[PDB]
Amino acid sequence: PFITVGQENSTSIDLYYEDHGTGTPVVLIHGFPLSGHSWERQSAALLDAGARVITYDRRGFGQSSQPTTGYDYDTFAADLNTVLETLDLQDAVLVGFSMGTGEVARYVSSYGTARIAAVAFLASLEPFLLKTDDNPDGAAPQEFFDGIVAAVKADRYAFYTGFFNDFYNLDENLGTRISEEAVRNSWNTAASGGFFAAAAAPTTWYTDFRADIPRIDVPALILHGTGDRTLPIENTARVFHKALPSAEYVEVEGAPHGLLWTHAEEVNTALLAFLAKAQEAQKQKLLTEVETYVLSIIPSGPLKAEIAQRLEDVFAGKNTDLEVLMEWLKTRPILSPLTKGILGFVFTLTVPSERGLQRRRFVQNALNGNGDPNNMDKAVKLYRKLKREITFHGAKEISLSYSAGALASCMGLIYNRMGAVTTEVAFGLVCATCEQIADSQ
Amino acid sequence: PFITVGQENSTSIDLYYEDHGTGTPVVLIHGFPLSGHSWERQSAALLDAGARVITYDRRGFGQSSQPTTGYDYDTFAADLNTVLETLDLQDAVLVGFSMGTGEVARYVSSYGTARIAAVAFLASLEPFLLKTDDNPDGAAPQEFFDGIVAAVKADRYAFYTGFFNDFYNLDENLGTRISEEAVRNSWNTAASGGFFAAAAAPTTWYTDFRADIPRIDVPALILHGTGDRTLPIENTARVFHKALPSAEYVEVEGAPHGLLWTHAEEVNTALLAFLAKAQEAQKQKLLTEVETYVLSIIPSGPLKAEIAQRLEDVFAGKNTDLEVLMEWLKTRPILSPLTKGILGFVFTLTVPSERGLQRRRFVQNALNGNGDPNNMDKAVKLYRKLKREITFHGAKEISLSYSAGALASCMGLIYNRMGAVTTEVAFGLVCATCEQIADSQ
Amino acid sequence: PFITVGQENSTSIDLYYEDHGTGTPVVLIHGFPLSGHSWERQSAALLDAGARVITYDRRGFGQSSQPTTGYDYDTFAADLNTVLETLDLQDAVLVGFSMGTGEVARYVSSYGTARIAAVAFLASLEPFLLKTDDNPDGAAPQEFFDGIVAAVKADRYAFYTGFFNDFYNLDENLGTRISEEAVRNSWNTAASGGFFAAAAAPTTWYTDFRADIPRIDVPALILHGTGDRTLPIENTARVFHKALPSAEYVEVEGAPHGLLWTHAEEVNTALLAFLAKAQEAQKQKLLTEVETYVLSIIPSGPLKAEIAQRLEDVFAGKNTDLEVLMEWLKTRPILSPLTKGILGFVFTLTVPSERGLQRRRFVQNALNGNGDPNNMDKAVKLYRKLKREITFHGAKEISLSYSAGALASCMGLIYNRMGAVTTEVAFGLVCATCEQIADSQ
Amino acid sequence: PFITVGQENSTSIDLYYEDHGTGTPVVLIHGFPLSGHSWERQSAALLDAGARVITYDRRGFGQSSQPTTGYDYDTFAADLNTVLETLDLQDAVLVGFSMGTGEVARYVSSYGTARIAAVAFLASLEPFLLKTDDNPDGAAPQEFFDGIVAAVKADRYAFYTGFFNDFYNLDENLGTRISEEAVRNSWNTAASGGFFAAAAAPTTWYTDFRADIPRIDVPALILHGTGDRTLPIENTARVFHKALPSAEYVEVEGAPHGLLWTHAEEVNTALLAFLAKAQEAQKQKLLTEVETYVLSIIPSGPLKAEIAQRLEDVFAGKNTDLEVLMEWLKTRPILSPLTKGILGFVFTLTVPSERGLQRRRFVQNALNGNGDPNNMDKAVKLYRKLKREITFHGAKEISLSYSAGALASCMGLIYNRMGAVTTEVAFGLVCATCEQIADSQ
Repeated sequence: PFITVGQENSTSIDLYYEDHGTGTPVVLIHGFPLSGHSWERQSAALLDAGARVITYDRRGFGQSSQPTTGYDYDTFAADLNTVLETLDLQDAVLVGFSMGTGEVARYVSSYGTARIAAVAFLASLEPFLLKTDDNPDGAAPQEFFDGIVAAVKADRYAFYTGFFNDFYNLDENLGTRISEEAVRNSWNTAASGGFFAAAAAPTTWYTDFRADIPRIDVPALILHGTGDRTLPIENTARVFHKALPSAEYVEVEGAPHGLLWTHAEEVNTALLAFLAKAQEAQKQKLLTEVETYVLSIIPSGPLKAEIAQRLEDVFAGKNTDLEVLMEWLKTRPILSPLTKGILGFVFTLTVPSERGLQRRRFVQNALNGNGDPNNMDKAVKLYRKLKREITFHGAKEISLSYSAGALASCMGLIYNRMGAVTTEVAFGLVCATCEQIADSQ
Repeated sequence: PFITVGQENSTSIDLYYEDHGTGTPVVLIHGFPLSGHSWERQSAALLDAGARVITYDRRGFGQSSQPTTGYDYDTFAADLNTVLETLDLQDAVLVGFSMGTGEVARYVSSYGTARIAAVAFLASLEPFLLKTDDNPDGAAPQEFFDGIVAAVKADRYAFYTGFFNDFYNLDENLGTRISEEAVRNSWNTAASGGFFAAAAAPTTWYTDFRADIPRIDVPALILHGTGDRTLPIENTARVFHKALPSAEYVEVEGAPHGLLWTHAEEVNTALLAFLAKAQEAQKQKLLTEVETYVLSIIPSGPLKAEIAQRLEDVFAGKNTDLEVLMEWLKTRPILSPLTKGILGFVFTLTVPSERGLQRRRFVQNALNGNGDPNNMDKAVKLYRKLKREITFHGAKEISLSYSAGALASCMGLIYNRMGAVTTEVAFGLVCATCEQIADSQ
Repeated sequence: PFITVGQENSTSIDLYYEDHGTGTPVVLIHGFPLSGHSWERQSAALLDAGARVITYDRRGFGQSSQPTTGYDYDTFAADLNTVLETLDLQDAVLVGFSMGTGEVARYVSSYGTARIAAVAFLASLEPFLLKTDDNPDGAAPQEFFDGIVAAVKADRYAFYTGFFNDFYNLDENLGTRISEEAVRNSWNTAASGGFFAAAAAPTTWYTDFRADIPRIDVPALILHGTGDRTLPIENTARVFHKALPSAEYVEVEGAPHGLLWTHAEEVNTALLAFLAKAQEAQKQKLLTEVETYVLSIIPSGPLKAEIAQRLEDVFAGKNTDLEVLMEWLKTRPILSPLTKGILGFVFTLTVPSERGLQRRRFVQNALNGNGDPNNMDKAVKLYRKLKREITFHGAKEISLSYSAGALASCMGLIYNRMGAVTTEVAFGLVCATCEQIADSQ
Repeated sequence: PFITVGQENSTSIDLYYEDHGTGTPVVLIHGFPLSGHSWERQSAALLDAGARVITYDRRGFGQSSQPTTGYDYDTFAADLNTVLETLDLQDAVLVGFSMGTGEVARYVSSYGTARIAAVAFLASLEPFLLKTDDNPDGAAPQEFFDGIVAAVKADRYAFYTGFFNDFYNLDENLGTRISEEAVRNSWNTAASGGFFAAAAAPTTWYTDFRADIPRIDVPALILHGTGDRTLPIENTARVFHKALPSAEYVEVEGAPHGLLWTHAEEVNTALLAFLAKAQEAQKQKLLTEVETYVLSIIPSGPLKAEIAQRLEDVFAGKNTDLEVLMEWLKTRPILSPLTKGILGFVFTLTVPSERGLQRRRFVQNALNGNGDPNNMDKAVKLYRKLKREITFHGAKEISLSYSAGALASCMGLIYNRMGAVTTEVAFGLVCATCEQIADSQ
C-alpha cells in the first residue's frame, strides 16, 4: 500500500505503508537504515494486545520512493502529517525509534496533538546531538557527522556492516539475542534503501529538537538502552528527561541501539504497559461520552438514576445478565418504546457477554423506522458510508445529516445484524440518533 | 367489516363479515334467522385450536344489507364466491349449518373445489326437503312451506318465538343446555334481520340439491341431531348419507336443530376432530412441496440424502438440536454458501424449538444480497407486498417476479427479523428463490 | 362515525365515536361491558354546561369492531392516542369509568399530558386489583379473575344478567334509581359486544397501574361509590388516593359500581364543579398567556401599569365602558400607533359588551398592513389556515410563520369583520404578532 | 501485475501475478514460504512446450500484500477464484506444490470444475496431516504444528534456515542438485514475505481435505518425492492415492520436498507428458464438439459418411490435399451451397497445410450473407467481440446471439481474411452457425 506525499519531477513520491488490526491506532516510525518491517516483534505483540498497527517506510527507505529531495525533519513531519490525515487517524499513539523520534517531536511541535493521545520515544535523538558552545551535552562535533556522510558515500554497502555491528552490539549479542540471519535481513533492508537517502539521512541527525520538547502536550514515554553505542544514553535520553520530567522513563539495562529486536521483551512489555494505560483511559472517555448522549433523551427522575447506574456498571465491566437487563427495560413504564429500543441496543452492544440471547422483539419493533421504505432507503445509504468510518466523531457527524426515522432504521439494521460496523462507529450512530431525538424535545 | 356483493337500485348490497385468527381458513355459514355471531361457541374452539375463522351474515340477516332481491341458492352461492375471491382463500374449509348447508352444496357444485380442502354439513337441508312423487323421502308438502311464509308475513316477531321453541327444543333444554338469556339474544338477532328476507328465506328451503351432491369432491362431514324437530333426521341427514356414503357421519343423540349451542361440545369436539384430520394433511402437503424446491438446488449425492432425511425428520416433528444442525450445515463441504444460507433459514424456520439460539453469521452473510443497495431496495419492495399475502402460492408467485439477489436479500431481512411475514408466505419466498437459483443451473 | 386504529387480517379495526357540542373537549371512556352511550346522563349535563363531548366504544364493545387481538392496556392506550391525535385535541379532559380509568392512567403515563388539561377517575381499577405478596391491598386472588373468564366463556348472555345485578345493586336500586327497562338496555348493549372481547376483557382488570400514578401531572379527580360491589372502595379508590393525595376525592355514599345512572346527579354535580374549576384555571392561564404577550411590546413604566390593571379587570369580568377604554388608548402618549391598535383589538375582543360601538378609525389605520398588497395577500392566506384552527397554540404556531406586516394586516381583517375566527384562535394571532414585534426590539 | 482480492482497513489486498505465453492456461500455485518465482524451472519448460503460464503470490508471500487476515483455505480458494474469474480462464490446468495443493482441492471442491480441465498435486498436504483418532495416518500431533508457529514467531529469519535444510535435504543435495546461491535466493524470498503470514501459514497445514477429494471431477496427477522430510510420502501421497485411485501417480525416487528445483527434470517430464495427454484429450473433445455441430446440418446418408470420415482424418492429422478436398465438396450433389461453404471453411481451417491455395469462389459466394448490408453490419459487430474472445464456448455463446445471415457473413469475413480470430474462436463461430441452421430444420 502507498500514500503519495509529493512530486519529484515527472514522478510522485509515495510512501509504502501497512495497516493491521483493529482498535486504537498505534503508528510506528522506523529508524535508519531500516523500514516499517523492523517493528515486526513489536507489531505482533500490539496486534495480540488488540491495537490497530500502522507502519510506513520513510522516504528513501524500504519500499518507499527514493527521491533526492526532502531529507529534513520538516518534510519528514509533513510526510507523517499526510499519512495521519489520509487515514483520518483519531486518538493515535505515535511511537518513534531512533530517527523516528525526530518525526514524533517535530510533528507534535508544528501540527499539535489534535489526533494524538500519547507519544513514545525509543532510542531518541533528543534533544540535540550536536556538540556546541550552547550545547555542551551534545554527543559529537559537526566533523563527526560529516565523517559518516563521507563514509556512506564511499561505500554504503560495506558501511552498513560496521554500522550494524554497533547498532546491535554484535560483539555481545550475536548468537544470543540476535541471529546471524536476522542481521543479514537488516543489511538486505538497508541495501534496498535509496543511495541518496543513505548519505542524506545522517545530516538530519543533529537537528535541534530543543524548542519542540515544550510542545509535548500529551502523556509521553522515554525509553533507552544503557548499552547504546549509537546514541549515548548520557547525551540523549538522560538530558531529554530533564527537559521533559513529566515523561515516563525507562532504561533498558545493557540494551544496544537495536533494542527492538535484542530486547523486544523488555520493550514490548514496557510499550505494552504504556498502551495499556493509554487504552483504558480512551475506553473510559468513549464510554462516558456515549452515556451523556444516551441520558439526554430520558426524562429526569429516579428511573434516569437506575438507568445511569446500570450503564456505568456495564461500562466498568461488571458482566450483567443481559436477559435480566432487557426484561427490566422492556417492563419500564414512562419510557417511550423508541427510548427502550435505543437503550436495548446500547446494552446488548456494551454488555460483556450476550450469553447467546436472541434479539428482542421490543427492540426490533422499536428500531424498524416504522417499516417506512424511504427511512429504510436512507438507512441503507448511511450504512454504506458508516462502513467507511473508523471513528466515533466521523460516524456521528455523517449520521447527523440523516433524519431520525432513517437513523433508527439504520440502528435496527445493525441490531438485526443485516449489516456490520465497528463498535465506535455504532456508538456514533446511536449518539447522533439521541442527539436528533433530544433536539426534537 | 363488509364485502360488497351487488347493487340494488341506488344502494350497494354489502355483507357483514369477520376474520379472526391465523392458520387454515374455516368459513362458517349461519342458519335462519340468525347471523355469523351464532357460531360463537364454535369460533372460540377453532381459535384455540389454531385456525383462521371467517364468518359472514347472509344477505337480509344480522348486519348485512337487507335487499328485496336475490333470495335463492344461486345468488347465495354467488355471494359466497365473492367472499372467497375477495379474501383469496386457499385450502379453505366450508362449514354450513341449516340454511348454510345449501351454500356449501351449491358453491361446490357450480364453482368447484379449487379453494376448498374440506366441507361439513351440520343440520342439513339436503338432499331435497320437498315431498313429491319423485321425492318420496321429502320432509313436507309444498303447502307446508307456503304456510311458514304466510306465518312470517303475519307477524315475524311472534313467529320467531314459536320457531326458537322447536329450533331449540326449549321444552327439553331451557335452563339446562340453553339459558333464557341466550334465547333472548337469538330473538333479538332475528328481529334485526330484514322483514323481506324473513318471509323470502323459507321459499329457498325446498331447493333440490340432489344434482349438487355428486359434485362433492373433497372430504366431507355430515352431522345431525337426532332430536331435530326443524329438519327431521330421517328426511335429511339419513338419506343424504346414502347419497354420499363417503361422508363421515355423526348423529348427535337427542340434539335439537340448534345443536351449535345446546351441544356445542359434541359439535366442537367432532368439528375439531374433522379440522384436525384436515389440518395435518394440509401441513404435510405444505412441508413436502417446500422440500422439493429446497432439494432442487442441491447437487445429487449422499449429502443430498443426509439433507433430505433431516428435513423430513424436522417436518415430522422430531425436535432436533438446531445448534447441532446448523454447525453441521456450516461445516458441510461442496454446498455453496448461498445454499447453506437457504438451508440455514429453512431449518430455523421449521425446527420445533430454536432454544434461544442466536442467528448464525454464516447465514446472515449468505443472505445479505451482497450488500447491494438495489437488491436491498427491491427486497424491501417485495417485503411490502409479502405482508399482504396469506398463501404459499400467492407469495411464491409475486416473489418469482424479483431477481435472485433481491430474493436472497429479502430472506435475510426476514431471517434477521427486520420484517415479519406468515410462515406459509415465508415458505413461498424461499421456494421462489430456490426455483430461480435452480433455473440458473 | 369511526376512527381506524389498526388492521386484523383482511379487515381494519375501527372504533365507533361521537363528537358533540363546542367548547373545551371532554373525552368519556366507558366501562365493561357497555359502550359510549352509557355516558348519556353525563353527556347531557356536559352539553348543557357548554363542553365538547367525545365518546367512543372500546374495541370489542358497542359499535366498534370486534377483533380477537389487542386486549391489553397498552393497545387500549394506543387506541385512545390515535383518537386524540386524529381529532387534534388540545387541552382535553379525560374521564374514565371502571375499565376506562385504565386508559386514562396508561395514556398519561406513556404518552404524557401534552393534550391533557385534567383527568378524572370514576369507579377506578387503580392501583392494582391483584392480591399478591407485594400487593396486600389487592381486591382478589388471580383464581378469582380466572373464574370470571371461565364464566363468560360458558355463557356470556346469562353472565351479563348476574353481572348487572352487582353492577347496579339491583336488589337495592331496581324500580328506584334504575328502571327495569334501563337494565334491559344495558344487557342488550353488552350482548352486542364481541364474544371474544367479553372473555378477554376480564384479563386486563388486574393490570398493575402502580407505576403509572406518579406520572399523573395535571389536576385529578377520584370518585367512587361506597356501595361498590364490583370494585371494593377499600382496595381501589381509598388506596389510590393515598398514592395520589393531590387528587380531589369524592365518595358517593352507598352508590353502586354503575353510579353513572343510579347517582347521575351526585356524579354530574362533582364532575361539573370540578370541570368548572379546571375551566376557570384554563381561562386564568389564557389570560396570563395573552396578557404577558401583550405586555411584552409595551415600554416599562407607569403606563404599562395602567394598561396591565385594565387588562386584568376586563379579564376578571368587570364590564368596562369600551368607549371610555378606547378613547383613553387613543389619547395615550408614548405608545406607538401599532401598539395602540393591538391593544384596541384585544380590548374589543375581551370586553364583556361592545355596547354596539362602531369600529375605531385609529385601530383600522393601525392594523392595515400599510395597505401593502403582499402583506394583505399573506394575511388572507393565514386567515384561511386560521379558520381550520381551534386552539390557541395551533393558531399561534402557524401565525409565527408569517411576517409582522402580514400578521397586522390579518388582525385588521378580523377586526374589520372581513373574516371570522374563534376567540382562542384570535388570541393566538395577536400573541404571535406581539411575539414577532417584541423580538424585533 | 496485481489482482485485488479484498480490503484490509484502509488498504486493498492485492496479489502479485504473472501471465506468460499463449496456449492452454496452466496455473501454478507455490508453496511456503516461497513465491510464484519458485516455479521458474517448470515455467521455462511449459513455455517451450507451448502453454500459457500463470503464476501468483499467495497473500502474505513474495510480492503480494501482507495482511493480517484471511489465512485459511476458504479464503485462499476464494483468492484463487478471483484470479480465475478476473482472467476468464477456460479449460485451465491447476498445479499446486505443497501449500498450493490445498488451494487446488478446496477450489475444485467448493467452486467446481467449470473452468478446469485437469489438476496436479505435487508434494501434497492431502488428505489430512493432523494425527487424530479418526485420522491415524496423520503425519503429526497438533502440538507439533503449535511448535512451528512458536518457532517462526521466535525468529522467522533463523527459522527459514533450518526449514530449507529439510525442505531441500541440503545434507544430500547441496553442491549437487541445488547450489548455495539458489538456497540463498530462497531464503531472501522467504525473508521478503510478511511476518504475520509466516506465523499464520503453518496453522493452515492440518486442514482436513478428506471431503474435498471425492469432488475431484477431472483427470488428476499426484506426484511426490520419496525422500520428502517435510511431508512424509506415507502420510500424504500414499494415502491420498488410495482416496483417489483414479489419479495418475508418480513417485520421485529420493526426491526431497523442494523437488521443483532438485529434480526439475523428472518433475517437468511427468508434468509435460501428463499435460500433453490432457491436451490431446482436449483436442479430441474439440474435434467431437466441432464435428458434431458440423455434421448436424448434413442430411443423413452415405455422403454424411464420406464427409465425417474426411473430417476425422484431417483432425487426426493426415495432411490431405485441400485442393482435392475442395473440388470434391464443390462437385457434391444434394449439399446446399451454404452447407458446402461451411465445410469449405472448416476444411481450410483444419487442414495441416493449405499449400498456398487461393480462396475458393464457391465458398466466398456461399459465405457472403447474400451481400446484405445489415447482415454485414452485424457480422462486423460480432467480429469486434470475437477479437476479445479466447475460448470456444465464449465465442460460441456470443455468436448464438446473432442471426444466421450475420453469422455466415462473419464467417466469410474471416474466410476472406478481412479479419482474424484465434482458431478455437473461429470454431465457436462456425459451430454457432451450424447450431442456428440445424435449429431452423
